[PDB]
Amino acid sequence: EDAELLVTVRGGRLRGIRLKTPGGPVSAFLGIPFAEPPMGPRRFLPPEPKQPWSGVVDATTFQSVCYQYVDTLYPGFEGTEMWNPNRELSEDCLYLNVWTPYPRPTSPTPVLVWIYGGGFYSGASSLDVYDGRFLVQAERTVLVSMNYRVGAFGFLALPGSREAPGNVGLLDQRLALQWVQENVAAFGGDPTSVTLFGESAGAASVGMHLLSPPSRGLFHRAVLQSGAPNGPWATVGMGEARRRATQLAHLVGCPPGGTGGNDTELVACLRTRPAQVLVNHEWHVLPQESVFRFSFVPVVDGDFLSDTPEALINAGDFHGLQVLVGVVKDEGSYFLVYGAPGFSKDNESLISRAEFLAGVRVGVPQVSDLAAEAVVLHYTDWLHPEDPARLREALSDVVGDHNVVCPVAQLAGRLAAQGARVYAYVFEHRASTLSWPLWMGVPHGYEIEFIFGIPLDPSRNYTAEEKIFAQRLMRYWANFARTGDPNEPRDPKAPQWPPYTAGAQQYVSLDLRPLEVRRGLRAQACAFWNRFLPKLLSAT
Amino acid sequence: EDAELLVTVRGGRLRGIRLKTPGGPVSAFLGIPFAEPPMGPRRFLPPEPKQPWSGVVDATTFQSVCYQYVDTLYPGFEGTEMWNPNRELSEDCLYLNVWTPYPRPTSPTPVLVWIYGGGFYSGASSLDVYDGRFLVQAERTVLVSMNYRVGAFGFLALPGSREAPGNVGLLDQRLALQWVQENVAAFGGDPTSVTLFGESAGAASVGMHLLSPPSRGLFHRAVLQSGAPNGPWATVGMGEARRRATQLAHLVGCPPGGTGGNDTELVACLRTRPAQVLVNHEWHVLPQESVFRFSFVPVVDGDFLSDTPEALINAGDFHGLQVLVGVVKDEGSYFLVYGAPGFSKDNESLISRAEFLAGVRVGVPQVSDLAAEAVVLHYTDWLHPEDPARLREALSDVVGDHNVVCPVAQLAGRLAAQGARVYAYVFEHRASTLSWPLWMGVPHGYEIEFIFGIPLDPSRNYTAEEKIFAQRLMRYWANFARTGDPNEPRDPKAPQWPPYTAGAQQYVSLDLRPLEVRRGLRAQACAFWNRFLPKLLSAT
Ligand SMILES: O=C(/C=N/O)NCCN1CCCCCC1
Ligand SMILES: O=C(/C=N/O)NCCN1CCCCCC1
Repeated sequence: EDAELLVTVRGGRLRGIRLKTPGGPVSAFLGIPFAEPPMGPRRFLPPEPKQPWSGVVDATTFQSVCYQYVDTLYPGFEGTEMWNPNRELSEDCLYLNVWTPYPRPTSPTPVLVWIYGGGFYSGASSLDVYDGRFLVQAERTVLVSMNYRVGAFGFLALPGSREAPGNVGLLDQRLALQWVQENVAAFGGDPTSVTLFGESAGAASVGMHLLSPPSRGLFHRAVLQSGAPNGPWATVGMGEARRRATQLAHLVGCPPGGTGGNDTELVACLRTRPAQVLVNHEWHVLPQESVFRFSFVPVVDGDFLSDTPEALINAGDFHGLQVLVGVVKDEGSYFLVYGAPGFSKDNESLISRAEFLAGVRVGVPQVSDLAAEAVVLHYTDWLHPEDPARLREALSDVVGDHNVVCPVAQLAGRLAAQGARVYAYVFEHRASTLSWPLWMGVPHGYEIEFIFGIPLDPSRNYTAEEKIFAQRLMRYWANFARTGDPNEPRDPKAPQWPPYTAGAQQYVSLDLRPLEVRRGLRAQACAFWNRFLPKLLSAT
Repeated sequence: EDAELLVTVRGGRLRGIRLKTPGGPVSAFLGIPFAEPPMGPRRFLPPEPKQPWSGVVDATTFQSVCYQYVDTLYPGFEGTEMWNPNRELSEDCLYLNVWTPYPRPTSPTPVLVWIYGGGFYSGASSLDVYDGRFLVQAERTVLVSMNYRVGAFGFLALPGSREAPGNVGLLDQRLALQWVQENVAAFGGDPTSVTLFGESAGAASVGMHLLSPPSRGLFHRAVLQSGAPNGPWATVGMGEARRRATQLAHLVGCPPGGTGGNDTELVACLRTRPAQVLVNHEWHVLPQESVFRFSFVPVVDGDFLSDTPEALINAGDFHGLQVLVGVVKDEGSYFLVYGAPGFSKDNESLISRAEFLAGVRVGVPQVSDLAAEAVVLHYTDWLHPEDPARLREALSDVVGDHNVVCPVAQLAGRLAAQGARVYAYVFEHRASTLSWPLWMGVPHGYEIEFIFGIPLDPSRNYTAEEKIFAQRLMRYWANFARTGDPNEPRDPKAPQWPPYTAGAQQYVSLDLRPLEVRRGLRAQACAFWNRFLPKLLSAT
């Protein structure tokens, strides 16, 4: 028995497992309970710390996935099932994982903490694409990842009430960060050098931890990949959250007709239902037909977020803060086969103009007809207003800029102009083993496998260039975790990555070619979303 | 005694004059009266045909310029003096000029008819830049140019009244075209092949003759240079025309204190005033501070224009029509020193961001604050929003696209898609002798000297390539006048000028280099002015 696979934390003793990489072994501790199981009367309630245990808890395999919707549109398809749960579903899912270098670092090592995405309705830390054995081996970093409640179990909010306050999924993440502060030293990690990084909804969660004072003291750096807390999908108002929670109760027979009314009777009725029943009606509470819109998301209630994310970003003071942000080349292409007319992943999706005009109302839901015409004006090539290929790329840009690129650019500009050191990138490499159609280019979420060094897996069919490219990316992320600067501290041969400023707006392109400096994260398109359209919506 | 300088027309006999060109002599008949002098009780009235005369009218020099405002901002400056009157001012100004080749053509020759511009408030056919001796000698065509009343004397309108019906300046042009149909054969001209061409307000006049049935049968081809009848400056409503006419009457003491102010007594009071007194208050009736806006323009009253030029262009049948339209490279740069803050012709006019935002309200007058925001959104380089050089060219584009380029492109597209054969150009050569500052580029109106072959003047310091360039353009304009096709019908080696279509939107660039085919007359910018902005103004 290896002595390094046995670690004592504040709650008790753990037994880890040993993972193999082509470059050496890594010690992993998968399935550490950091909270009491939020079951029965604890559903919709904030998490409670895990009570100390007797004996040796087995931490050799991933624990259960939180209850969530499962994508079944394309059975057996790799592009969709890689995000589906790989463990059985259960409300007893609040567990975290710790990948530590081996031999265990004798000196405090910076810590990376991963928060998965999934529109706040799905995701799991046990996915193969989030395997941190290659990143920990190649860069000798301590990597931590947790599970948090998604869907109604994590973000159903009846504002004002104590039985369903909302944002408990964000509190699950906060408790996992407190666990890192109190226990990551036992694994060789430095609790004074904690870097959060997440993608999509995980990136939005990272941004909300920066804007929440109680969470701000639990970390020191932030990485937001293809997401931001100020996105049109990341938050919801108190009134809309109450309507969505009330309809979900109605769809499952709550309250029993006709007795019931207040939130105490409504949540009590919701707690008597099998968790699967609540999942089966989640997508039936959205207000309209749309893409990139989710039912139960963080609510702006004044507690976890004293104001809207946009308000907190503008009024924020971010001195002494290092942030790394970026997007992929084709942020919106993936979402078009989930609602936009004329689109299919199994053909070329060469839509007509009538389908393009209809798709704008799906990609930009709940806006006036005049606002839709302003969108069509900006995203139409009026020399080729009928070309199906250009219209396909246009609608992809409409969804990507509205939901990802411009919310991130707005955040990156305000952060750098208010004391924060910011670095920006654009991921432009399409994996050679990508199963999605070619017209989608570099879809949303397909830089993650290169950040985690998945091409180093010998059982996979990546090329030799993608292996070297993956190692260069892991260097960038690890250097930012250690020094707050993605550049090599001393290497002068490698081209440099300049910070992102509100004026120069410099970023770099990440692909097989060396670094290339560019200016402006779609300055022309994002000026429409961030500056003009809000004024157009004010004057209805 | 040259017998070719004596010609008899329907009204009487004339004596012409021989003009010298480096390639040969030309016969000219300058100062032919085509209408009774609109003086005294004839002020503001439609023109009457010139009564027949006894003897030989002398036609050896230009007649008087119609009463008009004189630009005196820069005394002695060639850039402004070249457009000022070069003969004495008088209301007795309705005279036309005929240049005919020598020896006089024994065969019917196609006729070019020039209509000068000047915002309908100025201009004259006697200007040196409109000299037709070079175009007539080089291409052996017949050129005719007329004078028409400008300002209040030609376009003061009290709609519904009979003393000042309006558009009488347009009727002066129509009468001159009826004169060409009845007398151009005496000069060797073909009345069955008449091609109109004009610039700025003259181009807008040619467009209004296309949309007026009584004028349409007097010509067969049209050329519109840097102007169109659907421009925001070329027409005015009945209510606004009445307000401007009433305000001008008030400024000159009409009606007297205690006198009724009906249309009969108001115009009667205006007729007793000296012509210069009316000119001295012309610029004091415009609604607000602006550029490219003129006080007395053609009125839409249902007579000369049965509907707005936009309505007539859309619902028009143009089969059997060849049009040649085009613009210069920097249409709006010249108007900026006439009202835009921070601009001066004697410095670099490196305006600030605040001066750019203020100039937008001067260049686009009477639009909502939201409409101005959309203009700033489209014409701001959000990667360099404060660069003074880019702001200068941006405001130049705002004035040029809003007043010239986009009104012309909209007309060229509707004509081609409704039966007319259309050719489009963009003039991109800046004259070597241009006195305006360099930052203005190719200003409004500075292709005329090349169309009329002015570089061939030995007394002027043009370069040898501009001389050959002027001969190319005179060949283009003559070929279009003869055959309706500017391309050489005998040389397939030379680059071809493809017709302008609503789909391909092809045009050619006119400079010292050979023809270059391009697509789209600022399609992105003109989609804002022609499509989105009207929808914004309706929703206010
Ligand atoms: O977020 C959505 C939107 N579906 O319409 N689907 C889940 C797919 N994503 C794709 C990559 C982001 C990480 C979670 C998995
Ligand atoms: O048309 C204007 C507008 N002034 O603000 N000014 C007269 C100058 N133009 C020069 C170019 C068009 C030919 C007529 C005379």
